[PDB]
Amino acid sequence: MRPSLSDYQHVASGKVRELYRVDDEHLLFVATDRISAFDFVLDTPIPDKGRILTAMSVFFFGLLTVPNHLAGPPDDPRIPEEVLGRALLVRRLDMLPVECVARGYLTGSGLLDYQRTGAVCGHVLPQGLGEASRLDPPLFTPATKADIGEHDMNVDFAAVVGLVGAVRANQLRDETIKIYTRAAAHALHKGIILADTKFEFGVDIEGNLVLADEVFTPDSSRYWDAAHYQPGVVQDSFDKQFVRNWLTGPESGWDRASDTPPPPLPDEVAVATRERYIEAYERISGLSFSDWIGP
Ligand SMILES: N#Cc1c(N)ncnc1-c1cnn(Cc2ccc(F)c(F)c2)c1
Repeated sequence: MRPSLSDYQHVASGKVRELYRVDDEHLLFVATDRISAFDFVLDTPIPDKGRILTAMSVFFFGLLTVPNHLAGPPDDPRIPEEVLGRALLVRRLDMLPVECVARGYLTGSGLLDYQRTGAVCGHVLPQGLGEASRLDPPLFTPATKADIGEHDMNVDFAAVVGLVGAVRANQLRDETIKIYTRAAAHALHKGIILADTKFEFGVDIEGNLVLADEVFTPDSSRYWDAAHYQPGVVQDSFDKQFVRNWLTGPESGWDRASDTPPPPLPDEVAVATRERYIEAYERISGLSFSDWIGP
């Protein structure tokens, strides 16, 4: 019999994830079905989103050769029935206070920083780049978390050194670019561009660097359709563009500039969005989501 979630202590919540204490050395990492758009957590959950993204993350952990925080199988008996398929048993680490970001393409705050200063996180880039420009090699563009409502703050390598030490900072940079490069090449082979990605790392008892949280999900990474990649314009979000289009379209009744909470999504948009998550997962993993564990 699986334990109840209420047997564990809630220790953290994010926009679309939760974290629980299992015992002194283990946590339960939980993905929810909530979806964020335009910095709002939407009223409408996406069915199976937590399970699909957990399946995605498990696939990528398996693809990468680096140490990670997984501490048991996806069906580990310590996982409650209620979150089965969308929760992982992980080992407790001393987390490093750095959002480790790799960018293979120039968009978002990376693009904005470049347009303002000609540089991103200390990297002075060539002139003449623009929206969705390819970056070669990929850039380590670290960030720090700010207050609850605020976006992460982009910082340079010196700031990372100041946070975790000189040798550790080099390690974070090197590993972030190495595993991004591997995952991005794999995804592109399958027809999906991973334009960028965000990791957190922790340290175990022996001082080893360990990859944590969720990895290479559409929440942690921008997924683009490679078949429609067109430098110079904003790329469609592989997973969220239906949601985005409806909210900012003539049927929502919502003004994005209002900064007021957006309305609930049409059921049809939520179902279509679920289909996009499954498509992305099955294309990248080569597996069937129908085989992924659930309640
Ligand atoms: N993963 C992991 C982990 C670990 N293996 N050992 C120690 N601490 C962490 C840990 C602590 N915070 N976070 C970020 C995070 C995740 C999920 C949430 F819901 C959330 F609010 C905040 C990760």
